[PDB]
Amino acid sequence: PLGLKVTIVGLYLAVCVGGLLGNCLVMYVILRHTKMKTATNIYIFNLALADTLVLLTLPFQGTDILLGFWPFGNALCKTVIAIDYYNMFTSTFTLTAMSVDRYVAICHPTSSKAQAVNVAIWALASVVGVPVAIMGSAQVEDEEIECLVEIPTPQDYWGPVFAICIFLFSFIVPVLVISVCYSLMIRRLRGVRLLSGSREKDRNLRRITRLVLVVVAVFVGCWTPVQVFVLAQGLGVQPSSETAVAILRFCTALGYVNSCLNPILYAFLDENFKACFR
Amino acid sequence: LEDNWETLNDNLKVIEKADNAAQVKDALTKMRAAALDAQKATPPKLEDKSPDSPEMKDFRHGFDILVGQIDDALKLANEGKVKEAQAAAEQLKTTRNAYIQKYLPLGLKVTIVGLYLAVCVGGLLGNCLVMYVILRHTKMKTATNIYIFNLALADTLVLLTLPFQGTDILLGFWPFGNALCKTVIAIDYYNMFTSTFTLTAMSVDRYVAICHPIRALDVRTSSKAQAVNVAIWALASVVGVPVAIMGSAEIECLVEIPTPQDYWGPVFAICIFLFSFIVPVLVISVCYSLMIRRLEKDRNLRRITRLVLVVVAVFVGCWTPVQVFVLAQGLGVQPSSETAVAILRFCTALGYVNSCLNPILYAFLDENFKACFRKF
Ligand SMILES: O=C(NCCCN1CCC2(CC1)OCc1ccccc12)[C@H]1CCCN1Cc1ccccc1
Ligand SMILES: O=C(NCCCN1CCC2(CC1)OCc1ccccc12)[C@H]1CCCN1Cc1ccccc1
Ligand SMILES: CCCCCCCC/C=C\CCCCCCCC(=O)O
Repeated sequence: PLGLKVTIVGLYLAVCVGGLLGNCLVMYVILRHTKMKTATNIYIFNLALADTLVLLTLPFQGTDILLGFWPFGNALCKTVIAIDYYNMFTSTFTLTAMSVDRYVAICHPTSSKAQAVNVAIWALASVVGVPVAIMGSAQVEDEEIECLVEIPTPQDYWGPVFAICIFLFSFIVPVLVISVCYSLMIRRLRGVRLLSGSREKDRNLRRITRLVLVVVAVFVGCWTPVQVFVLAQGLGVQPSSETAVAILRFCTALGYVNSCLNPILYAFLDENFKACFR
Repeated sequence: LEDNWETLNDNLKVIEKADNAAQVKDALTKMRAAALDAQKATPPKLEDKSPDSPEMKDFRHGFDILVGQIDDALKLANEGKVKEAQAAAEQLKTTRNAYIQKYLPLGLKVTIVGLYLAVCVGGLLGNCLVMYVILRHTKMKTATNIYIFNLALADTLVLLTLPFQGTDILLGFWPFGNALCKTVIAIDYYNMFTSTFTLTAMSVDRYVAICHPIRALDVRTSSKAQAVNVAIWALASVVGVPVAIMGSAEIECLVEIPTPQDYWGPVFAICIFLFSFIVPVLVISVCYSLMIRRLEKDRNLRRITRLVLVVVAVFVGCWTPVQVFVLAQGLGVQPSSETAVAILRFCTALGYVNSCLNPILYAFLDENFKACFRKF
């Protein structure tokens, strides 16, 4: 309703301000402040960059929720939709990369290469990003103009097709790989007390590995409700009650909250980052 | 006690290996003090019994008779008859195997295995029969039946493992190696997750039919239900494959918890509990609850809805005891009595009985299925 969406928007504004502050701060620290351009941080940079982009759209999406329509035209409609998908894909793919990086460190004890991967990650993402941007538009159909992605005819076929594919390749499979990485660490680590190197430097590996795992946990936690719902919507399951809509609005919000959460996680679970703040 | 037990073995083998009376008299000494420090201890098997219960009292008695022979063996050694003191060691090894060993059944596990064999045969027959009927026999590929197909498929896989698990129970170890160990563990988890997730999907499907009778026709196409099954096996693998990797194989088939176990134990224990069982069931509850408030031949809708609910009920009924126990095991609560183990073995069995139950439910509560089973 009128007051419950004000809640949603106020929530966005909060996420927006804190998010940009946090992520921009992170990007700065890694970029110029210090030579802490490590494999993991270059991937973290990639996450912050993505979060930044999507955070910039909350002000726009926020007004659409209030007005009940899209008053920014087509150009910005396509722009927003692209980012939204770019966000999801670059996030998971980057997390996966970070996970493999971790596993390599643990079992096989450069930033340039991590930088290369980020490129490949944005290259893969665009395979869905650009296409969706083209398909997306703001179409005054009946009653109201609105921003959305157009599903080809018949929708009863392509709906499920894109619904399933995007579910698997944007979320499940990446998460699946991530699981394998950590599972393999587990079997490797067993029997490794202060082993595989020297005491002084091991805690970092453990601490940096612990970091990557929490970020993944937190991400998966924030975007799973939305992923399933969106999946269901693709199959034709549509919400038609105030409560249904509300829950959806909040789970969509809950996902966007993930963007501003990362910086705080780095602050609490990463010594180096914890130092550059205060 | 497991410590003292080995302190007795090494000092029992040092005896008849010795070439000096001093090594014997010394070994018998070490061996004696251990029998006393082990007589006071308590075996795991009887950590739930009183210090004066027959089972417990007759465990400290085994250590009396034993110690008595170690005292005797020492008199021979002191009297100078050192050679026939070694002879007394072969006499001890006997006392060790008969009285105290068992404290570290045959016919009740035969029951368990025979139970598996029964569930296995009937299960496969029932489910395979179901998959056939839906697959080829008829164009009864409805949204609900495509989900039922998914359940049967899962039941089929897990049913195939009962023959294998059944022998492990008999032999008391896993004789099939690692490859099959990993394979079996995966299925077992795949089963649990695929089952609940499918039931949830079926429940939502039902709710949609009840509340959206207009848009359900286009929505509850089998093609879409087919797509869901794919997503269900995709979600399941997020735990299935990882567990397969962690799983491996006296020697036994089990999943390895990372160090420290006192932390990760509860972590996986709680997460698997919530996401494999509770949350799915929670959603299901919402679906029916919403039907309640909302509520030609709608008899089908009612009958098909009634069906889904019974299948859920029966499933939850069969897997709740195990879910809680397994949850408790994750928190460190371990069974250490014959009764404890037995109850666990049967509750684990009870779960596997659920696999063969479904086909019968369809036969009794579904007209269409009830008709084709008459054919065969
Ligand atoms: O709907 C809107 N916002 C919410 C978008 C939420 N997104 C949906 C897409 C997202 C991530 C979360 O869903 C799961 C998933 C898996 C893989 C990639 C991307 C996704 C409308 C109304 C307001 C502005 N407008 C933006 C928009 C329009 C059409 C399509 C997307 C966004
Ligand atoms: O232990 C065994 N069988 C019983 C397996 C019972 N499982 C335990 C796990 C299960 C499902 C039921 O319970 C809770 C739960 C929550 C979520 C998913 C799956 C589960 C051993 C002994 C001999 C055969 N062998 C098979 C096996 C070994 C290790 C792991 C699984 C199976
Ligand atoms: C979260 C920040 C909230 C900002 C509130 C936005 C206020 C918008 C008020 C009036 C906009 C009306 C737009 C009508 C234009 C319709 C035609 C068109 O958009 O091309």
